[PDB]
Amino acid sequence: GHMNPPPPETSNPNKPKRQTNQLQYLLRVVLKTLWKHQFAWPFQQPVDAVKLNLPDYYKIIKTPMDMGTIKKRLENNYYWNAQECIQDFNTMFTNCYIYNKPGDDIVLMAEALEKLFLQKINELPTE
Ligand SMILES: Cc1cc(S(=O)(=O)Nc2ccc3c(c2)CN(C)C(=O)N3)ccc1F
Repeated sequence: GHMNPPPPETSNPNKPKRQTNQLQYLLRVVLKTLWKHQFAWPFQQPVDAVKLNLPDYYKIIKTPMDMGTIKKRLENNYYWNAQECIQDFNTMFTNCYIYNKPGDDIVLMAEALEKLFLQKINELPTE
């Protein structure tokens, strides 16, 4: 039958990780600002291709990422540096633009969240 893939890991004892003021800002300011946006909801958890009737999603998107995963990674101090976390946000946005049709509602939502994201990481503290 239909199935979702296992979600991205939010812990890995053998991964190198650190706490930095930039990673604290990425949770406290960036993630928590985007999370409260009226367009956040499709991005707050891994895509449930079964319940959302998107059977092609994991045929097209092979590096899934979502803000639920990013939130848990930040809370778990999973990252080595801010760049690793920013890369996860960028993967999430890129996947949306690859999978969905330009001008569709999901793309308008991603565009609005990405506009905010780009503003917020411009005020990333110097480490
Ligand atoms: C805004 C919106 C959402 C949904 S849905 O949430 O019910 N299904 C859904 C439909 C498409 C997507 C996603 C969810 C999530 N996602 C990250 C993505 O890239 N595409 C369907 C139509 C639609 F216009």
